[PDB]
Amino acid sequence: MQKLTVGLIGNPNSGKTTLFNQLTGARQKEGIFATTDHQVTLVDLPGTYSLTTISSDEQIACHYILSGDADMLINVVDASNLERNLYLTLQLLELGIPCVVALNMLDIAEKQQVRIDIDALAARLGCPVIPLVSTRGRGIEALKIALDRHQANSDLELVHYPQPLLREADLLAQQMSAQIPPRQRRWLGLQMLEGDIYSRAYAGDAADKLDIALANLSDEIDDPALHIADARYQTIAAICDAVSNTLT
Amino acid sequence: MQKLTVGLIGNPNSGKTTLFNQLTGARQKEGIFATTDHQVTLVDLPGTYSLTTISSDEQIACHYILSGDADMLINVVDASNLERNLYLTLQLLELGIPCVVALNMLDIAEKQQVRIDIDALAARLGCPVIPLVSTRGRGIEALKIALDRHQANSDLELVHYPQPLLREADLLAQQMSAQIPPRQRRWLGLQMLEGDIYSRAYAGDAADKLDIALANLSDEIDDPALHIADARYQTIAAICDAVSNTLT
Amino acid sequence: MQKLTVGLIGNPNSGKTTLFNQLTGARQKEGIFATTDHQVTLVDLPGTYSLTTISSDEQIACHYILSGDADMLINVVDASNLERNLYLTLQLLELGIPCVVALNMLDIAEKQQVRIDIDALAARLGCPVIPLVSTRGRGIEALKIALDRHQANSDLELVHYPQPLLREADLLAQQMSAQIPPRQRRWLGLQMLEGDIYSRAYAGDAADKLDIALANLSDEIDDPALHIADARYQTIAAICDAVSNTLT
Ligand SMILES: Nc1nc2c(ncn2[C@@H]2O[C@H](COP(=O)(O)OP(=O)(O)NP(=O)(O)O)[C@@H](O)[C@H]2O)c(=O)[nH]1
Ligand SMILES: Nc1nc2c(ncn2[C@@H]2O[C@H](COP(=O)(O)OP(=O)(O)NP(=O)(O)O)[C@@H](O)[C@H]2O)c(=O)[nH]1
Ligand SMILES: Nc1nc2c(ncn2[C@@H]2O[C@H](COP(=O)(O)OP(=O)(O)NP(=O)(O)O)[C@@H](O)[C@H]2O)c(=O)[nH]1
Ligand SMILES: [Mg+2]
Ligand SMILES: [Mg+2]
Ligand SMILES: [Mg+2]
Ligand SMILES: [Mg+2]
Repeated sequence: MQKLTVGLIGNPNSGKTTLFNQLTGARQKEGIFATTDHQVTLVDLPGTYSLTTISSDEQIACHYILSGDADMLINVVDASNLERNLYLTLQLLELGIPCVVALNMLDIAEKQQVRIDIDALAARLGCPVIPLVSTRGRGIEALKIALDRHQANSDLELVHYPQPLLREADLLAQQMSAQIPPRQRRWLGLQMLEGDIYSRAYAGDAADKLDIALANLSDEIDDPALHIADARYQTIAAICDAVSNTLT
Repeated sequence: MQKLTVGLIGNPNSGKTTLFNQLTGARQKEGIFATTDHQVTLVDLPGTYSLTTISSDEQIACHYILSGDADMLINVVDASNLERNLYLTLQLLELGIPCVVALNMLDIAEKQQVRIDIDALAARLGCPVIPLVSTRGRGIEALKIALDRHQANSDLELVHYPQPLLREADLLAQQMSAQIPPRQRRWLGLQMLEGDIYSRAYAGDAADKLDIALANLSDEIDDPALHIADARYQTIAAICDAVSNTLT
Repeated sequence: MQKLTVGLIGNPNSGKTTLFNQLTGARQKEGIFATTDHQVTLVDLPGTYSLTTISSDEQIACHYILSGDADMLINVVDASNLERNLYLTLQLLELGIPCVVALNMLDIAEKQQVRIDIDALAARLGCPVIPLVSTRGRGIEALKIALDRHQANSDLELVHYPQPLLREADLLAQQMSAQIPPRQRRWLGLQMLEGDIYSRAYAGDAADKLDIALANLSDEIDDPALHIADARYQTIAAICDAVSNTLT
């Protein structure tokens, strides 16, 4: 037996607490349950649509995610609203924290005639996708196996960012804290280029080494924030069109 | 042209003889037919739900499988009863004998609104899955190509067994016949730990080096037989939920 | 920014010009448009069902393909007639020119109850498959990302040809122009063995080093042309049965 700390992260109303209660066998606050190989400390985090805030029940999950307290995340995704839910999923995968997708509410998806190829999605994301109906306890055993087996997400180029955006993000990834892993550093630097207020606190040579970067791009990109978000949305649409019935 | 000996193995009533008659062009007992690269000697084996018997038209297929007479198996699986049929399939894949899944009765599956992602299943099993309707001769040519191309199953950890169970299975895999390949030895040792009566005959330091093993686990596992079977069933459920419409 | 020359190739009436107009933003003849990384010169080629003619709006596309003018192809495939469209696709993949499948008319496929697993098809073909509805501009952004990311098709044995056919094709691949890459040479040699009239012009030791080859096979294959075509059709049927609802 090894120890694992796992965070439940997902949009508001995606079924995180329901899944929490199922795993921990809660009576009708950290949880603890056993898998085959792990004693898992489980943290139910407040819902969030995104790890980016430009101005402001959480940016609590983000701060929790970046604290290094979690070894792995369970990203709870509502299957009936896939494309909307996948924005947060992509941010987590760009960050590189080991994760498993708990693709929840599949009974609701089925009622609305939504079809998702589970393993196709997993191969596009580079992490396991475990189908669940959390209210029914369906898929929990498979989720527990995936927590014992998953070690690291696949190293995919997920989002296809214009090279000028990555040049200037990577320069910032060179300034900052250096302790903090490269994947996280480039992520922090794109978050900075989007106008995220919380990410400078995690830098090193921190804040407005950003003003040089954001001016180094006027010959190239008009609104970097909009270009970064758009590249993300494009990626998610391409995934949903391939693995789901969303194209038509 | 090379020679191949192929066994047809599957549950009772899965379409083995029908497929046999199609491949051999039998008139309305070993068969022989040509693929592009092989002269195939085909053996129609008696149906079985499982290669485990704790007390007792076959354990004939099992004895045939373990004799080394077959180079490859065609595992004939009834698509309309996937989860039930996959128990035998998993045993064959744990054994490691080269195999191809002939996913038969897909017309019946379709009538009962069963949807199976063929290549997703193949990637989860680690061997080719060839969709058939054997009564219609549909898929036979693709099956023949797969017999020429398939060499070895992928080396996947299929079933996620508690480590104490594998410790004690592997010790037995150390005793026995040593001629007999490691994959087959660990398989024989888990079969022993489940109470299979036929597997001691295939050991070496044979039988009740099992009593030491089965007592070496009372600090850990209550009923090893039940724990092994459950791990298997869990694996199969996880596969069917991902690649089929069984979750909901 | 790098330069790319891309040919649009596909059967008559598969939506090539529609896709051309969408990419180039044509007003209601080469095009030019930007992707993230490339300035793409786009060539709308005349439709063709096949790159083989034994006797004779094109063999223009074939001559264009073999000229080396295109860096990459977009193979425009009508999803509502997959199996028929895939004959040309296979020829292109056997040739080895970098390509992306634009799986078009998916709205029509959906109306006729056709289901295609997009990523399963991509893995069977060894190149990206981008789902489109070209009249709606749906999927164009994902297509543009794929043109920036795709470098080389996967090196799969697609079609399972009787070894005598490949022996004699490869001997011819030894004669010819030697400048011309091995994959293209074997392709030219199978085209010769099928009776293609245009391929001798691209040989070296050219034409009727074919008469020796075609007589070197009477102990083995009756009609090599029919055997080659059949192997191709078999391959396509096997693909469609796995990734589409065509088996039953
Ligand atoms: N039909 C169905 N409903 C579900 C499933 N999972 C959760 N729910 C329902 O969805 C509701 C919201 O679930 P809950 O566990 O509180 O969500 P949460 O994501 O913890 N939301 P919050 O961010 O407000 O904490 C609950 O009524 C629960 O019963 C599911 O798989 N299917
Ligand atoms: N609709 C349909 N029926 C099939 C198909 N394959 C086999 N059958 C039918 O299923 C029945 C049982 O088939 P058979 O070939 O004897 O099965 P077997 O697996 O050899 N059974 P046994 O273990 O008793 O030897 C036969 O009537 C056959 O016609 C299939 O693809 N679709
Ligand atoms: N419903 C639907 N129709 C489409 C789509 N793509 C093209 N079409 C329609 O199909 C017709 C034929 O398209 P077009 O672009 O000329 O095809 P082409 O493959 O260039 N044919 P040609 O070989 O004759 O050049 C046009 O009326 C177009 O509107 C699609 O995704 N869905
Ligand atoms: Mg909650
Ligand atoms: Mg029979
Ligand atoms: Mg699939
Ligand atoms: Mg046209």
